[PDB]
Amino acid sequence: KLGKLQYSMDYDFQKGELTVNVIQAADLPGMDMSGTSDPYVKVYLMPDKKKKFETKVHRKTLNPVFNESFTFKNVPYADITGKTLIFAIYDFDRFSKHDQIGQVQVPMNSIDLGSVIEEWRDLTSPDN
Repeated sequence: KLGKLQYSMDYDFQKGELTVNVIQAADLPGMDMSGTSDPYVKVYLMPDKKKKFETKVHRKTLNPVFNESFTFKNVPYADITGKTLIFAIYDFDRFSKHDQIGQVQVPMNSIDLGSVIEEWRDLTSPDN
């Protein structure tokens, strides 16, 4: 039970731009020994991790409301179809490598890019 992420997506064919709205997460686990987390979301398209976005860090909350919008530029249709959108949720730490809470993967060929997509998705297990 890793929590849930709510997001929306809007693809503009004329401009070759993908807008991703990271809305909120709910029911995240407390990562440290006192049961708290400092979550933020990293968003990037794979295979090309040359452009990544990261939300602000929300201190000490398991139900952060991010309300942040990011726009991937220079993604014409021919290039975007083979990519996968990754939402990676991390627990911020001042001193050491940040632990990943979980992730959401959205293959771009598995959705309708002609509609505004808004949905909740369960987090799946982190890498490692």
